[PDB]
Amino acid sequence: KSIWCSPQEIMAADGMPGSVAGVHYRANVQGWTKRKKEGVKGGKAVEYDVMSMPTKEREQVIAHLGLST
DNA sequence: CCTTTTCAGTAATCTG
DNA sequence: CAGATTACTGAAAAGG
Repeated sequence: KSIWCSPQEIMAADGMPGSVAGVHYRANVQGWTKRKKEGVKGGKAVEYDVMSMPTKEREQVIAHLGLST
């Protein structure tokens, strides 16, 4: 299985830069997987695999998301 | 390592 | 249908 989120959801997670572009930073540098969205205008909108973010970061996102078990 | 600004394309949306 | 606009991000650069 896997999960995906929009930069605004991740950038809002602790441990994350805190800026839409900041996310793209680690994204290309770390090589985050990305699901290209479509229903969103511009079509440039793409989510990133939270299951691919640093283990520590995942907890920030999973906790920011409130998923966990 | 992070922050912020500008640039550009298309995508969907709205009307007569 | 036709024309037109707005709206949405992504990308890069520079500096502390």
